[PDB]
Amino acid sequence: MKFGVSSLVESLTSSMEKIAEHNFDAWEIVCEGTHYLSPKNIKYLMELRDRYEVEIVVHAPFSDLNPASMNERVRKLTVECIRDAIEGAFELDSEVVVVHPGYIPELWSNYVSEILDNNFSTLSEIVEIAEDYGIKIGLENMPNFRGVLGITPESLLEIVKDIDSKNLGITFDIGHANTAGNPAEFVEKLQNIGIGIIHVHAHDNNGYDDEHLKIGEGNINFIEVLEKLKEIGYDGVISIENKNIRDAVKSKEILKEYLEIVNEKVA
Amino acid sequence: DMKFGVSSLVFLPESLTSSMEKIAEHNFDAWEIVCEGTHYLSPKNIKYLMELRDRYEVEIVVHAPFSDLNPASMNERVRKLTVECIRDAIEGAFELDSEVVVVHPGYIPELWSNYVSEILDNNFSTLSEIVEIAEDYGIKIGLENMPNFRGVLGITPESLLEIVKDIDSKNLGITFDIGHANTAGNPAEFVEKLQNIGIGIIHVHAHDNNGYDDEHLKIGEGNINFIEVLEKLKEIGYDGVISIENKNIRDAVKSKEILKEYLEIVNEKVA
Ligand SMILES: [Mn+2]
Ligand SMILES: [Mn+2]
Ligand SMILES: [Mn+2]
Ligand SMILES: [Mn+2]
Repeated sequence: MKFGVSSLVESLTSSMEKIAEHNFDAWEIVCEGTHYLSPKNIKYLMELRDRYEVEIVVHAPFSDLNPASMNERVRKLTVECIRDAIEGAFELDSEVVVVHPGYIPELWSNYVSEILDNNFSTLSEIVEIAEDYGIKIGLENMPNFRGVLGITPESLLEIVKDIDSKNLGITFDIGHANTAGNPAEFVEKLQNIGIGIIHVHAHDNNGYDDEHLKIGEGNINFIEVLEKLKEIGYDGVISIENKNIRDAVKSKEILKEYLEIVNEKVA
Repeated sequence: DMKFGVSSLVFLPESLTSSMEKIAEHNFDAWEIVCEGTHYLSPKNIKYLMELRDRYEVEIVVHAPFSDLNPASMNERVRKLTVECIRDAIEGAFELDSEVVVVHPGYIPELWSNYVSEILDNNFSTLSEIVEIAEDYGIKIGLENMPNFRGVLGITPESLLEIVKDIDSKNLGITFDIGHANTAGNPAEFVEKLQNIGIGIIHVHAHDNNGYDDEHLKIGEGNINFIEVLEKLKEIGYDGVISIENKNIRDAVKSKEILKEYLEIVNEKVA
């Protein structure tokens, strides 16, 4: 069990050496904007992971991309952008790439079934690329918002369909799980999809909006959630997603305190 | 005088053939072809429409693709694909002898909530590129006001102005969507303000709702006062098409009769 930060906290050099001066076991680089996995950023990150020693997880680009689009060119562009992230991950010796499910476009709200086919198509094409590069894709459960796919474990199954691959699993977002139901009841079901939970996002909210609050500032029972993870022997990374560095560091300590309280129970 | 039209989506996602043969037997002055899915302006579709536009003496307006595209995107490739797709529509329009291509304002994604100014700049760049393409083809862009939805641009006239900025072009005006306006305010009061952007109102979408969702009901089923809207459109001398956007033909056809009836009444107000 290792703790990380999403660089989502702004430019890269501006955010990186400031994160590095703390004690996070892993960095989650989100492949967007100025943090994009360009050659320059790969080389910069490659040298940073040598001065220090940390694990890297990469978050694929997601913004203004729809894996589930009826527009074929939008789908093709989505695989192309996610290919950049997988390649960077490969170069970075990273082993996990986080990917978002798509959404139902307004024009095609009555054709949810065929929208799901689209997302499946794109995801297969992407998992195929992950297989070439020995990279695992963690499909991420989404916050409860109108039109978005993969809110529920059941809807995640409908995108995953019959994909049988040692390279497809789940990124468990605890915060998103709270907008849809009880975050502890997601663990069993998500672990039963593909290779199961291979990455975790940690943040808090009040069960309605994706607020990304500091741990404790919402109503998620994290103690209970850590229990379900320790139950399934989750050795991966718990990555923190907050609005600023200090809240993330406060989240770090608080969650490492709950891990203390968890492990002593097994006596 | 104002012409009445129907949008091709009253039949999406049917073939363009079945859609239009079904549309053809009703008596619309214009057809609005939305350049999406099976109705996309492909060589086969453009050639079919040309033949069909020679049998029926009708006017064609085209709606550019909008869906899953974002002209305001931080992602340059998404931005570029958006112009490529709109280029297709402008090119199809030109071959179809259309005067007007309808175009959508962009969207602010959650990730870039704190980049509004930069996002509008993006939408301005896209528009510039698209207007320039339009100028080469003798095509007019009708930038469409949007429904009242978090993150979407061009809901109000002043947000539309933030996309247009200083573009000085005989080829940029507004597509006035009445139903969208109703989700944001009084539809009749949009007319004056939209008429002041670029070359003014060059196309109109007519459909009804109860003031919150883009329901696309048939005229009368919501709470829009269409006499007022038509009254204000008359005052500005609007003589373009009024395009009905409904979910089915029967709604579209009855909307046509009700609006024609309302326009008759507006002419009586001139006493
Ligand atoms: Mn995510
Ligand atoms: Mn989130
Ligand atoms: Mn439209
Ligand atoms: Mn609409």
